[PDB]
Amino acid sequence: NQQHEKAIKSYFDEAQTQGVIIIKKGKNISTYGNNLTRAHTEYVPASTFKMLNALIGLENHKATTTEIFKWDGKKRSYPMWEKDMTLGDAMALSAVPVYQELARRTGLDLMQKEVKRVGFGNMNIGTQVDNFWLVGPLKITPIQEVNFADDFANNRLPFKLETQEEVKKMLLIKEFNGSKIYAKSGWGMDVTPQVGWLTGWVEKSNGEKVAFSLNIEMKQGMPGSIRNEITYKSLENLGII
Repeated sequence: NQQHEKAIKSYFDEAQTQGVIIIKKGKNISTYGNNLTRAHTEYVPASTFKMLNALIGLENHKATTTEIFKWDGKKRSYPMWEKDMTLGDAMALSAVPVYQELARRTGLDLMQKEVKRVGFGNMNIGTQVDNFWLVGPLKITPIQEVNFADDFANNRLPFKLETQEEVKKMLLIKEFNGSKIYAKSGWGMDVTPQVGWLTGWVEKSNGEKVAFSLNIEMKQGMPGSIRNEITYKSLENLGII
């Protein structure tokens, strides 16, 4: 344990920021990093919330996986997003306007009841249905995120199995020789300090799943790819990949 703890701490120190990565193997949770107090600190979920937004919208018949969300011509933050696309396309791009459209279909009352029912973070979505995961009031700790990811990996979230499978398919980001990474990034740019997330699980070819949640402070000039770099170095050190 001491050797893994020192090595994983060193990956955050090398990144010149403060962070944790939580690992869930079976019944056991482990916390690593260079500022362990982050593990029980609440942060906005940022785009990690897209996982739950998608589950809620599909379960309640507000969308399907083949539906095309049309661009309405309004200016978006990235020209790439100014196109028609599916929920899965938008998941991979973190295209917030598509997920705002979905959230508005669900509506405030149903969204709040669902977030409370799932027990996600502090469970408060407030009164602004289309930005609550970006700026608050909804906040969640890294340990809460890893437990969400662990449930999702094992089809234990309180949604139909088919709904969980549909959203899982939107989250494949990488494969290492038979080991697949299902994860969602987040970057809260409208809070201070900024928060970076990568939450998901490793799915091994034998069916085993290991959930993880990386949480870091994003610094000025720091690349988004640092989230993946720290995560993969940590998973490799632990022998998970």
